[PDB]
Amino acid sequence: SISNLSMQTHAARMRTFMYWPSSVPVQPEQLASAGFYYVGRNDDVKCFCCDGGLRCWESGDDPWVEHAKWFPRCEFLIRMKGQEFVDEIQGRYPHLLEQLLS
Amino acid sequence: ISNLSMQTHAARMRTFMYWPSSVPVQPEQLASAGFYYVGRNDDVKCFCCDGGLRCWESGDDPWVEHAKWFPRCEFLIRMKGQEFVDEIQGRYPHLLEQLLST
Ligand SMILES: [Zn+2]
Ligand SMILES: [Zn+2]
Repeated sequence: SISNLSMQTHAARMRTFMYWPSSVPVQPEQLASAGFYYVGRNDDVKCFCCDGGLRCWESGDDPWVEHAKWFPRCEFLIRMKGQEFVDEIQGRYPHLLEQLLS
Repeated sequence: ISNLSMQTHAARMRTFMYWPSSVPVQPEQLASAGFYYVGRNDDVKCFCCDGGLRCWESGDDPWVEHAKWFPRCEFLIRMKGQEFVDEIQGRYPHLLEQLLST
Protein backbone atom coordinates (compact mmCIF):
# COMPACT_ATOMS: atom_id res chain seq x y z
CA SER A 1 0.00 0.00 0.00
CA ILE A 2 1.00 3.60 -0.80
CA SER A 3 2.09 6.46 1.53
CA ASN A 4 1.26 9.40 -0.76
CA LEU A 5 -1.45 8.67 -3.34
CA SER A 6 -1.40 12.20 -4.76
CA MET A 7 2.16 11.60 -6.02
CA GLN A 8 1.63 8.22 -7.75
CA THR A 9 1.91 9.63 -11.31
CA HIS A 10 5.23 10.77 -12.81
CA ALA A 11 3.50 13.93 -13.99
CA ALA A 12 2.46 14.87 -10.43
CA ARG A 13 5.84 14.28 -8.69
CA MET A 14 7.52 16.04 -11.58
CA ARG A 15 5.06 18.95 -11.08
CA THR A 16 6.52 19.76 -7.62
CA PHE A 17 10.03 20.42 -8.91
CA MET A 18 8.97 23.84 -10.24
CA TYR A 19 11.30 25.78 -7.89
CA TRP A 20 13.88 23.05 -7.25
CA PRO A 21 17.19 24.94 -6.73
CA SER A 22 19.49 25.31 -9.77
CA SER A 23 22.62 24.60 -7.70
CA VAL A 24 21.48 21.02 -6.93
CA PRO A 25 23.53 18.70 -9.23
CA VAL A 26 20.89 15.95 -9.56
CA GLN A 27 18.00 16.74 -11.96
CA PRO A 28 14.22 16.59 -11.19
CA GLU A 29 13.65 14.03 -13.94
CA GLN A 30 15.94 11.37 -12.46
CA LEU A 31 14.32 12.05 -9.08
CA ALA A 32 10.72 11.76 -10.33
CA SER A 33 11.69 8.54 -12.14
CA ALA A 34 12.79 7.07 -8.80
CA GLY A 35 9.50 7.99 -7.14
CA PHE A 36 10.86 11.07 -5.38
CA TYR A 37 8.90 14.34 -5.12
CA TYR A 38 10.14 17.68 -3.76
CA VAL A 39 8.73 18.40 -0.29
CA GLY A 40 9.33 22.14 -0.70
CA ARG A 41 12.11 22.73 1.81
CA ASN A 42 15.80 22.88 0.88
CA ASP A 43 16.53 19.88 -1.32
CA ASP A 44 14.52 17.37 0.72
CA VAL A 45 12.67 14.73 -1.30
CA LYS A 46 10.26 11.92 -0.34
CA CYS A 47 9.30 8.69 -2.14
CA PHE A 48 5.56 8.47 -2.87
CA CYS A 49 5.59 4.81 -1.80
CA CYS A 50 7.81 4.23 1.24
CA ASP A 51 7.68 7.86 2.53
CA GLY A 52 11.48 7.68 2.70
CA GLY A 53 13.25 11.03 2.61
CA LEU A 54 16.56 11.97 0.99
CA ARG A 55 18.71 15.13 1.05
CA CYS A 56 22.12 16.76 0.45
CA TRP A 57 22.25 15.66 -3.19
CA GLU A 58 25.75 15.84 -4.66
CA SER A 59 27.25 15.38 -8.15
CA GLY A 60 27.09 11.74 -9.29
CA ASP A 61 24.40 10.70 -6.80
CA ASP A 62 21.97 8.15 -8.24
CA PRO A 63 18.33 8.41 -7.08
CA TRP A 64 17.74 4.65 -7.66
CA VAL A 65 20.96 3.51 -5.95
CA GLU A 66 20.24 5.80 -2.97
CA HIS A 67 16.62 4.58 -2.82
CA ALA A 68 18.01 1.03 -2.56
CA LYS A 69 20.78 2.10 -0.18
CA TRP A 70 18.43 3.61 2.42
CA PHE A 71 14.96 2.05 1.88
CA PRO A 72 15.52 -1.50 0.43
CA ARG A 73 12.07 -2.95 1.20
CA CYS A 74 10.06 -0.33 -0.72
CA GLU A 75 7.49 -2.16 -2.85
CA PHE A 76 7.79 0.36 -5.72
CA LEU A 77 11.62 0.13 -5.89
CA ILE A 78 11.63 -3.70 -5.96
CA ARG A 79 8.89 -3.77 -8.62
CA MET A 80 10.75 -1.33 -10.89
CA LYS A 81 14.43 -2.26 -10.37
CA GLY A 82 14.14 -5.83 -9.06
CA GLN A 83 15.35 -7.73 -5.99
CA GLU A 84 18.76 -8.46 -7.54
CA PHE A 85 19.49 -4.73 -7.82
CA VAL A 86 18.42 -4.05 -4.22
CA ASP A 87 20.46 -7.03 -2.97
CA GLU A 88 23.55 -5.75 -4.81
CA ILE A 89 23.37 -2.22 -3.35
CA GLN A 90 22.60 -3.56 0.14
CA GLY A 91 25.65 -5.77 -0.54
CA ARG A 92 27.90 -2.70 -0.92
CA TYR A 93 26.81 -1.08 2.33
CA PRO A 94 26.49 -3.68 5.13
CA HIS A 95 27.36 -1.30 7.99
CA LEU A 96 25.05 1.60 7.21
CA LEU A 97 23.33 1.79 10.62
CA GLU A 98 26.71 1.33 12.35
CA GLN A 99 28.17 4.22 10.33
CA LEU A 100 25.21 6.42 11.24
CA LEU A 101 25.76 5.70 14.95
CA SER A 102 29.36 7.06 14.99
CA ILE B 1 39.40 0.91 23.00
CA SER B 2 37.87 4.40 22.84
CA ASN B 3 38.29 5.53 26.45
CA LEU B 4 41.32 4.03 28.22
CA SER B 5 40.57 5.73 31.56
CA MET B 6 37.14 4.06 31.89
CA GLN B 7 38.69 0.59 31.52
CA THR B 8 38.03 -0.46 35.13
CA HIS B 9 34.57 -1.10 36.61
CA ALA B 10 35.48 1.10 39.58
CA ALA B 11 36.33 4.10 37.37
CA ARG B 12 32.97 3.70 35.59
CA MET B 13 30.80 3.75 38.75
CA ARG B 14 32.61 6.97 39.76
CA THR B 15 31.04 8.94 36.87
CA PHE B 16 27.58 8.10 38.26
CA MET B 17 28.01 10.53 41.19
CA TYR B 18 25.55 13.02 39.66
CA TRP B 19 23.34 10.35 38.05
CA PRO B 20 19.61 11.20 38.34
CA SER B 21 17.73 9.12 40.92
CA SER B 22 14.61 9.18 38.70
CA VAL B 23 16.19 7.12 35.87
CA PRO B 24 14.99 3.50 36.42
CA VAL B 25 18.28 1.70 35.60
CA GLN B 26 20.96 1.57 38.32
CA PRO B 27 24.64 2.53 37.68
CA GLU B 28 25.60 -1.04 38.62
CA GLN B 29 23.81 -2.62 35.63
CA LEU B 30 25.23 0.10 33.39
CA ALA B 31 28.89 -0.12 34.52
CA SER B 32 28.89 -3.92 34.08
CA ALA B 33 27.78 -3.44 30.45
CA GLY B 34 30.75 -1.11 29.83
CA PHE B 35 28.91 2.19 30.21
CA TYR B 36 30.00 5.39 31.97
CA TYR B 37 28.00 8.60 32.48
CA VAL B 38 28.88 11.63 30.34
CA GLY B 39 27.16 14.23 32.57
CA ARG B 40 24.16 15.38 30.53
CA ASN B 41 20.62 13.95 30.70
CA ASP B 42 21.11 10.21 31.02
CA ASP B 43 23.55 9.86 28.11
CA VAL B 44 25.99 6.99 28.54
CA LYS B 45 28.83 5.72 26.32
CA CYS B 46 30.67 2.37 26.27
CA PHE B 47 34.39 2.65 27.01
CA CYS B 48 35.13 0.39 24.02
CA CYS B 49 32.98 0.85 20.90
CA ASP B 50 32.09 4.42 22.03
CA GLY B 51 28.45 3.61 21.32
CA GLY B 52 26.07 5.97 23.09
CA LEU B 53 22.69 5.15 24.58
CA ARG B 54 19.95 7.26 26.17
CA CYS B 55 16.25 7.40 27.24
CA TRP B 56 16.42 4.50 29.75
CA GLU B 57 12.83 3.38 30.40
CA SER B 58 11.88 0.69 32.94
CA GLY B 59 12.88 -2.90 32.18
CA ASP B 60 15.72 -1.95 29.83
CA ASP B 61 18.76 -4.25 29.89
CA PRO B 62 22.11 -2.47 29.30
CA TRP B 63 23.57 -5.72 27.91
CA VAL B 64 20.61 -6.32 25.54
CA GLU B 65 20.68 -2.71 24.32
CA HIS B 66 24.48 -2.88 23.85
CA ALA B 67 23.92 -5.94 21.61
CA LYS B 68 20.96 -4.20 19.92
CA TRP B 69 22.75 -1.01 18.77
CA PHE B 70 26.48 -1.85 18.92
CA PRO B 71 26.72 -5.62 18.16
CA ARG B 72 30.28 -5.43 16.81
CA CYS B 73 31.63 -4.17 20.17
CA GLU B 74 34.67 -6.26 21.17
CA PHE B 75 33.92 -5.87 24.92
CA LEU B 76 30.29 -6.94 24.38
CA ILE B 77 31.43 -10.06 22.51
CA ARG B 78 34.19 -10.92 25.02
CA MET B 79 31.81 -10.62 28.00
CA LYS B 80 28.62 -12.08 26.45
CA GLY B 81 29.81 -14.12 23.46
CA GLN B 82 28.81 -14.05 19.81
CA GLU B 83 25.72 -16.21 20.46
CA PHE B 84 24.05 -13.65 22.71
CA VAL B 85 24.67 -10.91 20.12
CA ASP B 86 23.14 -13.04 17.31
CA GLU B 87 20.06 -13.75 19.45
CA ILE B 88 19.32 -10.06 20.12
CA GLN B 89 20.03 -9.17 16.47
CA GLY B 90 17.35 -11.66 15.35
CA ARG B 91 14.83 -10.04 17.70
CA TYR B 92 15.37 -6.72 15.86
CA PRO B 93 16.03 -7.29 12.13
CA HIS B 94 14.64 -3.94 10.91
CA LEU B 95 16.35 -1.52 13.27
CA LEU B 96 17.77 1.02 10.79
CA GLU B 97 14.45 0.74 8.92
CA GLN B 98 12.47 1.78 12.02
CA LEU B 99 14.81 4.74 12.60
CA LEU B 100 14.26 6.29 9.15
CA SER B 101 10.42 6.20 9.36
CA THR B 102 10.36 9.10 11.85
ZN1 LIG C 1 10.38 4.17 -1.98
ZN1 LIG D 1 30.69 -1.23 23.51
